Amino acid sequence: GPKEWQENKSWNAHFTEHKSQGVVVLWNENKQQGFTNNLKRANQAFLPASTFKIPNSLIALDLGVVKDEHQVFKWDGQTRDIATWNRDHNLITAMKYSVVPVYQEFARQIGEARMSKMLHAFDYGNEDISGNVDSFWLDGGIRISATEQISFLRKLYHNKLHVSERSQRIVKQAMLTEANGDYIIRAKTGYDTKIGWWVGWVELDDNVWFFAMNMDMPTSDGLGLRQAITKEVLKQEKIIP
Amino acid sequence: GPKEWQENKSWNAHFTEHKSQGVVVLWNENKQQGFTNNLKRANQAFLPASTFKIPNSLIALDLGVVKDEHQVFKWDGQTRDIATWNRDHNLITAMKYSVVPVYQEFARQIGEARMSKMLHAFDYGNEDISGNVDSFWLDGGIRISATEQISFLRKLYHNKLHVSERSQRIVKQAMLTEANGDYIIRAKTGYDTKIGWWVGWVELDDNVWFFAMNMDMPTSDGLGLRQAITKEVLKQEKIIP
Ligand SMILES: [Cl-]
Repeated sequence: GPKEWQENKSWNAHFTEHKSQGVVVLWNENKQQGFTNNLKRANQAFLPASTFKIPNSLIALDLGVVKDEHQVFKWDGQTRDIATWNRDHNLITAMKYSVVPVYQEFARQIGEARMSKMLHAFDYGNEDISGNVDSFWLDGGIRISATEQISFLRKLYHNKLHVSERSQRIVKQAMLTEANGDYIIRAKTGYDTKIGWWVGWVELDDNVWFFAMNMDMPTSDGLGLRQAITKEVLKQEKIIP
Repeated sequence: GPKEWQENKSWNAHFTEHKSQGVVVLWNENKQQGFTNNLKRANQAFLPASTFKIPNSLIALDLGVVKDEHQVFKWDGQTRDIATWNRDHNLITAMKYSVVPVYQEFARQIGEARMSKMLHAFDYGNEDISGNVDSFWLDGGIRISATEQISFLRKLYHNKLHVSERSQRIVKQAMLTEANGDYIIRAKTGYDTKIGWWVGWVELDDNVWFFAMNMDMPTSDGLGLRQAITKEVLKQEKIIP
């Protein structure tokens, strides 16, 4: 009979088209079935990089470190290399522009003891916060696979994580990336200088498709391939037009 | 001193371009200033038509008539003229397709006493539910102006209405219409066979512009002008590209 996970290697064409290597993982919520071009890489655990902004946001909201999605976190006045980081931000814009320094301040306020306890409650990856509490997701010991990202995102979608419903609703709002009459995408990018991520889901009228992709990213010039390759898979599968 | 409200008649060109007549009202939240092509019509009261799906959804959620945005309202099996109504719906899709029969059922469950009490608590328009409990917003006594729509929507945006924060967040989610890297639109269309409405807001990185427009709508052929004319005003004012 049918399997929980199927391999579709035809999606490899979308990686080889760009001389790139990686994995796309899809989960059809109605059918309770998953699909990927590479089951082994789908289960390989990597640093989450800025995809960690999802759980970090949830913890900061639930503890009151972030009061709501409108609270302003003033620029600290240090000019950094990414121009969009050199301004005031709220939770919405800090997630949109992947503003590391804002989330580093959240993490310090959360603190190591509460961060570790909450990642255990979330069943998040290897739950390991070794390194600094304000950088472990960029250069520390935490590791999560694409299928683990799907599992976490499905709990978030269903308000099943061990934080308040309010915190989960706010973070799902902050994840909003694209919407039109055909679909809604809620997602988060990540990049660690070695691999790039895009994780999230596509809401349709009568189904949800969760996705998690990562790919080798030797330079930042290819960052747009995260979304472009994912969308080629979504188009091939008739999920988006 | 500066003016809270200013008239810009140059926007009339966008109405005359289509041989149409109406009003667009904009509110700049950061500046606390409003703009319209027609101050008189901005403050005249009309049937809300399907824009009433905003308060109707809030009331149904807060009273528990609708449990959440996933609860399914099964099609009653009556084939209606609008094909998208002839299927099962949830709150998200019922708002997207303006599914009148679903909201008529909500209104009957809410009932006259609680509907009247909640519109009073909302300061919604003339607060008058005279007519049929399941059609007064289409052919009964309720009336609201475009400026009153803005005031109501501002309260919703700030979670200041007299229902739970949860109900307000769910309805704001259901209002999602369009999103990209430049803006997010949360809005609701309306149409009563005589007047057309579009009301909602545009979220930018550092500001939000509320809008409410209505226009004479003698035929359904021109329904797309509600968004088209509004977007021409938004583009003229450099709110969207
Ligand atoms: Cl949303």
